[PDB]
Amino acid sequence: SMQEKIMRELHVKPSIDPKQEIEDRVNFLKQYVKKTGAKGFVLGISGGQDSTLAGRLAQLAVESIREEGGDAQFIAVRLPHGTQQDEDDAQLALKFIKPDKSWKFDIKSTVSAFSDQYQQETGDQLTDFNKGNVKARTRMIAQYAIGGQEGLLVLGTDHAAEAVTGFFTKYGDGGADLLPLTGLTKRQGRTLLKELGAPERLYLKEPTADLLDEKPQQSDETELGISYDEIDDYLEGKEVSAKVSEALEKRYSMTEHKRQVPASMFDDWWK
Amino acid sequence: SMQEKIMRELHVKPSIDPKQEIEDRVNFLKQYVKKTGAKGFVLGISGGQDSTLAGRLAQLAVESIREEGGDAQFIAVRLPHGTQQDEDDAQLALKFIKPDKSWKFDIKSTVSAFSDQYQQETGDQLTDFNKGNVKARTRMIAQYAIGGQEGLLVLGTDHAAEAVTGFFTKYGDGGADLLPLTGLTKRQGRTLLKELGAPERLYLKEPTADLLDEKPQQSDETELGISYDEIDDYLEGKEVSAKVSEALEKRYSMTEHKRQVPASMFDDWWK
Ligand SMILES: Nc1ncnc2c1ncn2[C@@H]1O[C@H](COP(=O)(O)OC(O)C2=CCCN([C@@H]3O[C@H](COP(=O)(O)OP(=O)(O)OC[C@H]4O[C@@H](n5cnc6c(N)ncnc65)[C@H](O)[C@@H]4O)[C@@H](O)[C@H]3O)C2)[C@@H](O)[C@H]1O
Ligand SMILES: Nc1ncnc2c1ncn2[C@@H]1O[C@H](COP(=O)(O)O[C@@H](O)C2=CCCN([C@@H]3O[C@H](COP(=O)(O)OP(=O)(O)OC[C@H]4O[C@@H](n5cnc6c(N)ncnc65)[C@H](O)[C@@H]4O)[C@@H](O)[C@H]3O)C2)[C@@H](O)[C@H]1O
Ligand SMILES: [Mg+2]
Ligand SMILES: [Mg+2]
Ligand SMILES: [Mg+2]
Ligand SMILES: [Mg+2]
Ligand SMILES: [Mg+2]
Repeated sequence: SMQEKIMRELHVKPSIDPKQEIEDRVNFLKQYVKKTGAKGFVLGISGGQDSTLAGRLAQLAVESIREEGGDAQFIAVRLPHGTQQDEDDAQLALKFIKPDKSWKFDIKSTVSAFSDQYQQETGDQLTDFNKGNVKARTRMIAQYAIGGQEGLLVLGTDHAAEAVTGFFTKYGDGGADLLPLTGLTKRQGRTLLKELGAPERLYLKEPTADLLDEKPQQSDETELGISYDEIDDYLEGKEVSAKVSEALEKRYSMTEHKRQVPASMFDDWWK
Repeated sequence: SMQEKIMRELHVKPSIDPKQEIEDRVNFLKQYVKKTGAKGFVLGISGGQDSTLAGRLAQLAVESIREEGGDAQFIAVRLPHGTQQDEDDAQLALKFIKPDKSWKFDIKSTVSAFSDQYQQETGDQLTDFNKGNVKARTRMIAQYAIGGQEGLLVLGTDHAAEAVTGFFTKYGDGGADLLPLTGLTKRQGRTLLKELGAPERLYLKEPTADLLDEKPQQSDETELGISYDEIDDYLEGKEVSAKVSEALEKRYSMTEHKRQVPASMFDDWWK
């Protein structure tokens, strides 16, 4: 079925061993640093589940490298746009991750400069939606600037429950160097956080991209019209209602471009 | 040999028919955009060879779509950082391209806001090299904002002679939706642009990324330490010095991450 195909392509298991998943994903981070001579990692810590998980895995990886006599560091970075309404949760995430370094970059003045220039040049105010994608891409710029200045790789938090819907900004939070969470469903990420001892508030809250000025903290499920339990059931190979398979297979097909390098005439996937 | 592998991976031909390259690449643009249902294309026009070529191909594609009774448009956009020293060549490129629409977005206030915030937040001056990548990524943001507002796809200008060296900013000018120039060597692209009727001032224009404040208009060759005709010889399967081949093969491996989606543990290309 298409469901089986999507599961295979997104690397999803129906059942996991959380300890082994953690080992595999920390080992990946370590191996990628060994092979490339990298100095460590940078990651935006939002106060949401995914960045909490990826941040703790990163911290464990750099600690393990150092325990082996090597050199590595992790910079966690707060990236509010002005006042972030769930700053408290982001601080709690930092308290749990216990990163080597905890930095901050408020993206609002950059986003405002851009938005104001856009109207000055075109006569048009950006739509809230398009401004939201400017925010996500500005966060990419901020992380790549810290990584470039400090000699580090940019982690991304994409996982299977965002990949299937294409629920990320292309060259925004989609723009990263390496991905410790690939293949995990949303529920599976919660299981890994539990194994790691995370505070439950960080995985009980609603997932949100929090990109819109007019609809702040909008839940992903509100935007998508599909819940993470539906997504996860699909991705874990459960026998789900036909409405879920219809919705997800359409979104997956429509967003393939986000999961491929830019298309050329030599590629066949898009035809 | 590794040369054969790279030539194949980058879709390079040893010999081309310039007129049919033009036909094929225009047709790619037509076929792709129609598949997506997008209204057309946006592209940053720097004055340089690659964007002049890709821009003219785009304009031909949209004109062909309209000739067959469809709807399509091309927005060419100037993206200076303040005063661009070779603005005159960019204006000449626009004159040659004859784009449907001609827009401008000056990135300087955005880049200055970012840079000033970086120093405020970190206590660290953003360095010229890292600021240059901020400029390239701000250009990406600008093109995606126009594209999102106007319903267009973002063209990229990557070609084999930049691809092999990774001579583009990751998620800057590398960030695009589709690539009409894939597989062309530098001199092959020049042949297309000449066949399209461009003046020598455009098709023999010295390549530059022009990203640095301390070294404006630096030529690519100054930065790379190798010239485009050596790169082109390698890519086209000619004999080159051990000097050239060792250097290009090492750089190709070191920059594979720029030619792949973000790495996960399920990928092996980095090993
Ligand atoms: N004024 C304009 N007006 C309108 N439009 C335009 C203008 N200017 C440009 N345009 C448009 O843009 C295109 C492109 O123009 P073009 O061809 O002239 O530009 C160019 O030539 C051009 C464009 C931009 C840049 N360049 C060069 O690239 C290098 C960047 O590498 P780099 O400086 O080192 O920076 P990077 O961020 O790309 O890569 C390093 C980062 O990568 C990650 N990393 C590293 N190793 C690694 C790994 N092993 N695994 C995983 N990740 C890893 C880390 O995060 C790390 O920090 C450095 O050498 C630069 O000088 C070139 C044109 O065709 C136009 O369309
Ligand atoms: N406050 C913070 N502090 C610190 N760190 C962070 C913060 N916030 C986030 N972070 C960090 O970021 C990550 C991610 O966080 P996360 O998981 O909560 O965010 C999120 O959930 C999140 C983040 C960003 C976005 N979302 C959603 O994606 C959609 C994007 O619109 P979209 O319309 O899908 O926009 P797009 O540009 O991504 O895609 C459209 C463009 O694609 C092109 N195109 C289209 N068709 C097509 C084709 N067939 N072929 C080729 N190209 C094609 C065209 O150019 C077209 O314009 C839209 O629905 C958005 O709401 C979600 C976190 O984990 C953190 O690491
Ligand atoms: Mg997320
Ligand atoms: Mg979130
Ligand atoms: Mg170029
Ligand atoms: Mg300092
Ligand atoms: Mg140039």
